[PDB]
Amino acid sequence: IRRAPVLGSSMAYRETGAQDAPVVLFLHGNPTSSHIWRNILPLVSPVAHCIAPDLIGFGQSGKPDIAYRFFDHVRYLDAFIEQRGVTSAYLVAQDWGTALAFHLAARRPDFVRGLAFMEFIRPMPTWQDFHHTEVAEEQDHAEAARAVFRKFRTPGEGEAMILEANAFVERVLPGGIVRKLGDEEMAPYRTPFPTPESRRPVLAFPRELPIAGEPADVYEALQSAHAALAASSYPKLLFTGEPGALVSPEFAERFAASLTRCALIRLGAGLHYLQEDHADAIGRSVAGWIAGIEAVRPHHH
Amino acid sequence: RRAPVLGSSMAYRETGAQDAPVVLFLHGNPTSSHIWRNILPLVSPVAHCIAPDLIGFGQSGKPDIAYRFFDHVRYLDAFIEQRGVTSAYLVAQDWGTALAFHLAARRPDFVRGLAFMEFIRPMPTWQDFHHTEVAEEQDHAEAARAVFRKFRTPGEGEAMILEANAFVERVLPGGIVRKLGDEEMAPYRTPFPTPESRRPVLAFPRELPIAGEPADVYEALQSAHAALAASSYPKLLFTGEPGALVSPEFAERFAASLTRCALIRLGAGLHYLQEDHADAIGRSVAGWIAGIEAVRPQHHH
Ligand SMILES: [Cl-]
Ligand SMILES: [Cl-]
Repeated sequence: IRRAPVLGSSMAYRETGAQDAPVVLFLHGNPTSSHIWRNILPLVSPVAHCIAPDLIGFGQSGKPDIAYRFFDHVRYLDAFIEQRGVTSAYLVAQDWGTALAFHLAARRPDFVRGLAFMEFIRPMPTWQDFHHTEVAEEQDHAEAARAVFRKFRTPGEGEAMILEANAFVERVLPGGIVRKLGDEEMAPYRTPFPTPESRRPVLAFPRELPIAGEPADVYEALQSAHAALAASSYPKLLFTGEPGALVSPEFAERFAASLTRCALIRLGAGLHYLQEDHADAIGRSVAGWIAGIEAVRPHHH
Repeated sequence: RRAPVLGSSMAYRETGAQDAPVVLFLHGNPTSSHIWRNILPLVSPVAHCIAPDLIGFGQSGKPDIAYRFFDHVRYLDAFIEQRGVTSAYLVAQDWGTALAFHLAARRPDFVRGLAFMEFIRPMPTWQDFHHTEVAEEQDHAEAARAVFRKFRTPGEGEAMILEANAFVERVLPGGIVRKLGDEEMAPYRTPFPTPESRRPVLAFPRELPIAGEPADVYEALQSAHAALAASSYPKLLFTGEPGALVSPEFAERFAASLTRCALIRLGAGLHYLQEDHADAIGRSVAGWIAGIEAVRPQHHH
């Protein structure tokens, strides 16, 4: 684990691959860290310089006294990119990582060599757009998801659940993984969050989710980023699980077909944290895709 | 499925959208489209996959022909014509690769890309069959040479391949690291119920281009290799440890010497890499096709 000084604090990151290969930036979301990519990085490192940062307040990153809003993560990630001297990269992202990737691509399209993504954030006009699905057998699950996230966004209740009980780490995370993680696999997800204070960024994130116009700044930024994504022509790779969570199989198919140059990769049984159930498949998919793109569109005295 | 071809028929497997790029999967000795069964569904989301059974193999017809390499060329060409395929990616192993190289040599605009593994090349000497510099491998290499010399000897090959069914019962499982379930192994046996039915299995090792003989095939495959060396379409070479016809060291050097040839190093594996690495191969190929397709070409007086 390496450490980059960023805005008076620091961001931890993992790095692998040759310095002269294309950069791939791996972006985690809530409540994870670069730890979620641990079994994916070794499969991509043969073809790319892989960099996987821990978002500020997550993993082994610093814990500065900020609110940890989406726009805070934006600023810290931009400072990290500059600190590392990265001038362009492929982006691989899940959860809030996708929002960061979409917003980066909206501001700096020339930066983006390609975007591989899954279980992404989009503006959600109604609560039925959170965990959207029309499949009858999924309706109870979708309602339960909506109910818990409504509670996370409720004053008092969110604090009790996420800060006191650590429910995002202890319940939501395993709840989005089909297999049961080994204890040694689970431990590094827990270690960043020993106290209610330390859990502040974890509570911040669901309160940033763009639902029914609020918070308006995130909602509008993600509308703008999704419009940019829709018009974009850079290579895109969307992964889909069955049933998934934020992205249903039906929606993934429709969303991918509606973009330009977006392939859809089918992972099979999966929920929100697809990396933990499909590390090998995701890693090999991304490595092949980069090899393909670079084939066609790429020391002496 | 089944296509009438040259007065006989060839069976084939097919999946994927009719308007997607075509991918042709080419098996060799003594297999069939069966060997691709766990790979096809992984590529189907990005491509129209077609996997034929070579004449005299799998569920294809069993005409009274010699089943020389040039016979297989003729029937594969006629299959491609009958299916109305005008260009394709190729995915190949064993004799499938020789067919692929020869196809690409004669029709340089047909091939969209070539993914290959455990391929056939002109072998100036017997030491180039199962070539390896690794000391721990010498005894295995010599044992492969010894048995293939016998297959190629008139009289001897007949007893081993036709009567004892050695290529199906021994060589095939001998090139797979894991042990196939009875249900996986059965479709490999069913094409070959009798000594007469095994004629094509005996013909193939007698076609191997070794020490300049048979010289007609040797010359065709030399020309195919020269065309491959100069080719500019994207390529993807898979290797196993230690492999059989392709050593890790040979593969790495060969891939670097070509134009646009990516290498993927799969891990423990012998000749029939598909059976030990189906998921890795399918995911890699699907991603690689998606990548190449993603970067295809997008005011006046
Ligand atoms: Cl969240
Ligand atoms: Cl053979």
